[PDB]
Amino acid sequence: TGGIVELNRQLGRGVNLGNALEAPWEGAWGVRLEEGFFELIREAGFKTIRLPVSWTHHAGRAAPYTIDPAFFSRVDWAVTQATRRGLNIVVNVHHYDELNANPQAEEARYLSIWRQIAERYRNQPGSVYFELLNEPHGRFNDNPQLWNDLLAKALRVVRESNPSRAVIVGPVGWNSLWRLSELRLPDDPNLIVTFHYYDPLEFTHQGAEWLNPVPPTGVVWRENQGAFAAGWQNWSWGSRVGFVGEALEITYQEGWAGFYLHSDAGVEGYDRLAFRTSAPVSLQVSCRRDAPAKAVTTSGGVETVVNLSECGNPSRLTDLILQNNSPNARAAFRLERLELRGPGSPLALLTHQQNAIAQAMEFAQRWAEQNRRPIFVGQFGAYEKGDLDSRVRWTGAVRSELEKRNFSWAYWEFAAGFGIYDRTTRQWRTPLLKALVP
Repeated sequence: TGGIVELNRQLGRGVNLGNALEAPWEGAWGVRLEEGFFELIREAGFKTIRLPVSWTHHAGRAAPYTIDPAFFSRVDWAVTQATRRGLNIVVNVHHYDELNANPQAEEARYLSIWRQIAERYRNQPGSVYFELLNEPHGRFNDNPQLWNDLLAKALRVVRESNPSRAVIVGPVGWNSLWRLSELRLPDDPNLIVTFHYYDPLEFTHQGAEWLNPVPPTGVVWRENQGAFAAGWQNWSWGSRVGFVGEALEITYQEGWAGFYLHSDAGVEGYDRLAFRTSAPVSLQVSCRRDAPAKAVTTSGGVETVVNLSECGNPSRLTDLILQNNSPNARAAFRLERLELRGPGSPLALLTHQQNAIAQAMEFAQRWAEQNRRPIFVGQFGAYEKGDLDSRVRWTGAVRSELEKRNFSWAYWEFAAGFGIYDRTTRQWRTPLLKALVP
């Protein structure tokens, strides 16, 4: 055949049947599967269903951890409805609180679950894909090597009965592309690498009721909006930090407040930090956590440059802090420029939203090309609390960059809160669907 590259290409455009079998039981989170869903998805031009399945509530707590035959039968049914409509289907292990909380303790039960799944579907055609663990987090975030070791063990279990089926594997940080460099894979030739994409979280998860506190809404997304460079998260504290038009406004609202960008990936090869403020600002500059900061005072409209060796001297720059050098709050100012400099080409930390999407997909593609692995972006979507035009813009921009890079993908999700199909009106949410299938 064509190998794993062709299997990934055949994944093509896909959609998640979410809020369904990955809840503790089907319908617990609002979506019960129906046969007509598969037909609608096929008719809308998707080639693939991703089927999130949380198995732990359906398996014995004691060895041999047998999965409920009725639940297994429901997964059988979904596999059948996909296949009979000419769709691919990705079967995963999705939510698994116990495993993320204690990988070592829960390992045997998880591996038994995978052995049951792999043996049960061993004779399915190449249109059926396995996905070892959705979004590893918890202890896996603390020690990524736990996930590297576990995924290798689970892969060996799967390969005992499925010697060549495509197996989808992602990094920790909830399948964050920024943690790809911590992922380590065995030399198995039939692996597809996955990441999920929700940047910027302030927009895609605005109004998320599952968080405490609930993030604010009314966040708009536009290609030309200001943004931080891809992968630099706003970890600021004690401050109002935000783009207003072309300007990054910083209000230090308390003593020692900090403007703080953090990257899970980090960067190498820079030796200086350059920035410019609209007013003279007295700062503590730090580019390495728990390292000594350097005191600097800028002047309005005039660039200041600081050698990284003098404010923490990191080898891999992951944390960048401009801290209010004062026990009191400070009036708002504009950060007009912020860029890293080195022997090579500078890194502008301030950019625009569209370019941030492109930068993220370029980073993933560089990883995938270096490691010679195909890429499937198994989840991306913007929550319904955002205004629809912004969601359409974001969704189409993301899908476009994905396909420009020949990433296969699966939108989150078919129905419910990220949904593209309105089950009440029994109609597609047309502009969002068109963002995915133009």
